[PDB]
Amino acid sequence: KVFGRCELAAAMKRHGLDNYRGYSLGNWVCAAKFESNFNTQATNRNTDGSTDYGILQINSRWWCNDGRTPGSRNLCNIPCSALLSSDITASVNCAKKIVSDGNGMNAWVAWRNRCKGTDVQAWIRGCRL
Ligand SMILES: [Cl-]
Ligand SMILES: [Cl-]
Ligand SMILES: [Cl-]
Ligand SMILES: [Cl-]
Ligand SMILES: [Co+2]
Ligand code: NA
Repeated sequence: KVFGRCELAAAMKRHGLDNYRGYSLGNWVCAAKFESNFNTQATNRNTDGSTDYGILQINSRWWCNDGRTPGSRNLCNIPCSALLSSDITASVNCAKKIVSDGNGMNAWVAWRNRCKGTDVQAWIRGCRL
């Protein structure tokens, strides 16, 4: 599923991301934009052989099982395919674990490079939520 901007913001708020670990909703929307272009089915192979899955491009090296990432972990206790669902619950729940892991949203390089410090509120502007 490719979400619209405001549709994703609303879904993210419903699932508890607004101000989660202090990160306003716009931060999460911005991260998803640059990670996946709001597409739940997005997958991208990483140089290390792991793969990123879903709207927040969660990586198989640590967070989910895809059966093809040697020496990796599955800290969210989910098949990586669960992260590709039109329902974002699994991605949100796993993202909550990631953002709690110590480095906050810097865990997403795209957030650090393209969202951090910018006017992230613009991502939820005009939305009914
Ligand atoms: Cl957009
Ligand atoms: Cl915001
Ligand atoms: Cl594996
Ligand atoms: Cl933080
Ligand atoms: Co990535
Ligand atoms: Na894994």
